[PDB]
Amino acid sequence: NVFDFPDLNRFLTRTLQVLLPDLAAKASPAASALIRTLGKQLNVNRREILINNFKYIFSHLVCSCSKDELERALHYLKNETEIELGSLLRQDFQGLHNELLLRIGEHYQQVFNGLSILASFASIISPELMADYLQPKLLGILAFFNMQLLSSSVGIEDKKMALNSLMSLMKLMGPKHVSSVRVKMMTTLRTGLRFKDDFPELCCRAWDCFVRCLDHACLGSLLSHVIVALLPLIHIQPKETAAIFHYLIIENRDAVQDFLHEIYFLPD
Repeated sequence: NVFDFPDLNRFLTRTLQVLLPDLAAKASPAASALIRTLGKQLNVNRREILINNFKYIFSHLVCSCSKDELERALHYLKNETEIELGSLLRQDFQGLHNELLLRIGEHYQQVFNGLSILASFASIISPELMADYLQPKLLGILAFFNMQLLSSSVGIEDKKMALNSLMSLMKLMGPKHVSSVRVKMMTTLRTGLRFKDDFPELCCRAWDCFVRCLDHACLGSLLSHVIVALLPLIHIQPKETAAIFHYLIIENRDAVQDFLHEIYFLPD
């Protein structure tokens, strides 16, 4: 009522997406009773609601919890859902990894541990091994990030967090994975530009990564759209856009032999 949600059950619908993770983080018998109460109010079973919100549940768990408490809550949730937690996580093949890569910008190391537990159940802390275990999901993960940037349900602060997470993810992917996913990465960076009305330098750093950290050879087939998109960012502010353009032009000039002349649109 203080928030004036349309329906109290709609307020519960919105709030649960984050409350269920904290309810599991408490892992108390009172928490189980409260989950049953919510399922009654939402007219759903206490076992299925947990399996459904397990994405955000495990996400917040790996985001903030202790390993012993993590295992405690895992066993508690398995018993409450009446199914093996490993099987549920298997049923959550990509949705969980999505939220993990969304929370990486907040807790790099915590989500590194979570992905290590993501890979242990998927069958592991080496960064290259982690990237290779995540290299398959990339396109789908990029699509999830893009949809998150697109959704009106998430705030602009959540969008900035997702952008930072995407920056860290592009850093972790390495030049091979980045070069492989360049097209979808460029689509998602265009989405970031579409949202860059308020977080300009954030998207600018994202582009600095997608340019400098990106492959050095195959720059120009993509440098076309890179300049086309960065055109709006320069007008907002030129501080880092100038350095981005310099790295694109000056540094990779030899590998920008023809694509340089191909790009005749340039601001002042």
